[PDB]
Amino acid sequence: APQQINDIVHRTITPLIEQQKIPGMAVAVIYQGKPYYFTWGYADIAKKQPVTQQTLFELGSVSKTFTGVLGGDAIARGEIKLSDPTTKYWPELTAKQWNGITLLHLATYTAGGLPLQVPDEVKSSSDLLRFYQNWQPAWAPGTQRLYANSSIGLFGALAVKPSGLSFEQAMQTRVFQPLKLNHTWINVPPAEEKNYAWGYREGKAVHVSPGALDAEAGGVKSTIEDMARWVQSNLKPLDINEKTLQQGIQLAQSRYWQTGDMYQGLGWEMLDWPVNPDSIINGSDNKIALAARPVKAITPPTPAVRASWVHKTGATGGFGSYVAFIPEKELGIVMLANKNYPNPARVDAAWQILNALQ
Repeated sequence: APQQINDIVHRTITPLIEQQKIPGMAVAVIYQGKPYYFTWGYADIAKKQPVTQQTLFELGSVSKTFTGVLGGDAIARGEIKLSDPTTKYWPELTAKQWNGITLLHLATYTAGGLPLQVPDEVKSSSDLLRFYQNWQPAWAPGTQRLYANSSIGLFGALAVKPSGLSFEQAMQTRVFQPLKLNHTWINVPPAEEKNYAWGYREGKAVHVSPGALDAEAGGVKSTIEDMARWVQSNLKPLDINEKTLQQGIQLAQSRYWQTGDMYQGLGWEMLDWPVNPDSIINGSDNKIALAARPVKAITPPTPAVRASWVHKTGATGGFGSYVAFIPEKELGIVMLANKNYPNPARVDAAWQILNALQ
């Protein structure tokens, strides 16, 4: 791995692992259409299994990027429009508050205060309906961003209705397979369990226990290799064979809303390049990325801006992920760890590395 990459990667990631006390970590640096991989520590501490390029990590909310891109491809197929009312794909949703709530709203956390989580109480088809019927908006549509799984998760479930496929099936056949993401899963099959890292919360081995719409909101598990390929795909969408998937990626990186220096895409979030690390570093915490924020509509949305920092953070109980890339430099990074550690740290480290390579 070229002197410039090797130097900066090892200088940056080692101290992080030590200070955050991460049991196992994998990293990919994408540099001019080539991935370079790095691994440290353990996927399973008790059985002394190392991290490899075949270790599966829980992506958590980095899964929203796949959801955003699958929705994007549904639009490009002319199956859905972001401008369509939610009501058109869930007619039972009759309550008056849903009238001007569009698929765009759902996809971008701007429906008017949909809650962060679907209640654990929700278990059936009709349970979930009651939940969305009885939800009471704090705000009119398209005025405030509140980060929410109940919002983009519903977008996920609806965006695949006209196909007739289940969400997992649509994701597998329209996104995973065409991009050769052969070790990326919503449900990990028994054959891959040996590669499935344990996450660590308070020194305890844990795996995520999905409730309603977690598949759509945070249920993807992937390897460092498939994640680099996913980053490559997002960096250069026009090199992609399947026409709608190519469009779908581009649509996921369009800028629909602005809040501060941040622009909301489908799943992805973007800033203008070059950026102030401090602008990103303090745009993620338990009270920053999970805050109510007024948005300005971008009228009409800017299509994918090559001069951007495109990124997403994600976590589960036992895991912590980060992905970032800059299309104009053919550069990006993925960071997968089996401990949920502080977002600012993740961004700090990603920043150090890509800045020096660019």
